[PDB]
Amino acid sequence: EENIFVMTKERAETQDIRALKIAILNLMPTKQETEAQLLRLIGNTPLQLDVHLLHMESSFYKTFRDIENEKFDGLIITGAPVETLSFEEVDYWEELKRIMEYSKTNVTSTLHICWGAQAGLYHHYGVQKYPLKEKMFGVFEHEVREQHVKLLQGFDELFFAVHSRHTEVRESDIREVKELTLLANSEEAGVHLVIGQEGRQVFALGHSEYSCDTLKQEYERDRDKGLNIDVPKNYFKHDNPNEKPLVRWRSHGNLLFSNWLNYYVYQE
Amino acid sequence: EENIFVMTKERAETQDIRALKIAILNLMPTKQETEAQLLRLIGNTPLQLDVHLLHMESSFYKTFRDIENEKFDGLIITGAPVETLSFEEVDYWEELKRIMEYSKTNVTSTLHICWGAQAGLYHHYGVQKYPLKEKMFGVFEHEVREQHVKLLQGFDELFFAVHSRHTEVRESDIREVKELTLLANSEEAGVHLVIGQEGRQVFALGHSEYSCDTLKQEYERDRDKGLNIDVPKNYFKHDNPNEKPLVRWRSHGNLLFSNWLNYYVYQE
Ligand SMILES: N[C@@H](CCO)C(=O)O
Ligand SMILES: N[C@@H](CCO)C(=O)O
Repeated sequence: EENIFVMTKERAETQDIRALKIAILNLMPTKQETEAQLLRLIGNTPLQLDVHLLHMESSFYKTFRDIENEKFDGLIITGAPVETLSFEEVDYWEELKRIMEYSKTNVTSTLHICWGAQAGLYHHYGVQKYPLKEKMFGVFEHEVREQHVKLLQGFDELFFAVHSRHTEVRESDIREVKELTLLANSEEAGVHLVIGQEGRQVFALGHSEYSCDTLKQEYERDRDKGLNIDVPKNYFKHDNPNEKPLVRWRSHGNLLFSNWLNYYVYQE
Repeated sequence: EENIFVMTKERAETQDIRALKIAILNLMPTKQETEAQLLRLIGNTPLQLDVHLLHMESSFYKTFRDIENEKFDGLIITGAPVETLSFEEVDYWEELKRIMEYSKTNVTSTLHICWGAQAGLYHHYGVQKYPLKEKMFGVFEHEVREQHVKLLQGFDELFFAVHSRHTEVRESDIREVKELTLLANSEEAGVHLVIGQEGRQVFALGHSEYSCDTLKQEYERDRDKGLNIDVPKNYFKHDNPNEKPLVRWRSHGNLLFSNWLNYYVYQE
């Protein structure tokens, strides 16, 4: 043949796509570390991102009153050190309710992490949280529970994710809610990924955003306070806190945030 | 503050980057399946790709004589059903040597898969291959052996990859060669990822490109021939060949090919 065709994987043209507006509601004690972790994970996209930092009304950080008349493509509500309290006892609960209500109409997709996810599940869907006898603490194997869901694109069928919490939501309580879909659970750790209203809410009860040493630092922090805390599970080789942490969860941390931004925050 | 700054993750502008020239040398028996697997994995890049299909000189497919006076950014040399033979006994060995010599000067980065990797290791670096008593056959855990190497960017420290072979190269034989670096090995399966001359060659002795059912089909193919073949390891739940294959390796299949294209095939 005189003319032999080549197969061309076309250039992914994303340069004329509008920059996405993302807000981060930072509720974590380690404000710096949490922000840094999230900014790096949010970097996993070819699209341009305008990232607005928020915190509770209780100089880069804004409050809800500054954005209440605006719309966002994405919002991240982080975890918080308040899990043992009833939701209504948390000092900023009324303000958070305002933000969560706002997210329904003014945010395309809200990602909720750990307690933020518990708060969202409770406020939107009435899902209760329950105390654990000991901390769920370590890196755990999870299984994909739904095929063909964009949030899970490129995921292995079995993958690892960190959990760090003295409370839980229960699978049966998620299952009974029509508007929720369980995406990933762990035989040991329980519920991890849940989607609400086709992606209007994304709930991650585990800590996929944790970097290498986060569980180590939590372990040492608690140990030093005189708390009775076991070594994080599947994290130190031979359960030796002096060894380098084994990182089994970063690839799916990246995939979670990348798929969220590309398939849920962005809408064509 | 009157003006609150936002943090902007800049748009990744790749639209003005030249389309990369990739050639695939297809030596596999399952020509269609292998090509399809590779085309999908090569899709993991925002860059445009011009993919030229090659096969041995023994209507999309070209031969070496068509491209001998051209340069490529990337070349993939697949596996082949010839592993029990001494390299020089393979019918097209002299022609493959010509292609491998050509790759040194005319190809920025060549990725070699399974036997192709054995052939490349042998021709370029004198690394011998050795028979196994039984097929290395299944999905195996691997550990990252180098930090800060671009081919392994975003990899978990422990990750899974399929192997399917009745022969091996040995780690000690790779170790003694200065121009080679072991990137990933498996306690059970042995050598998987190796880099030659800072990325001029990439060797993948396992089969990261395998899709869901490939090991299943190989198992049934061999079984039907009357061969004595054990179930692929860590692949069927309860080692039951009727169960759906568990896919633990796709995420790092994607990462391997994505990092190869983005950091080795492409050069700024
Ligand atoms: N579990 C975290 C709180 C956020 O989940 C900690 O121990 O600091
Ligand atoms: N192991 C493959 C050959 C390519 O490695 C097979 O059994 O068909």
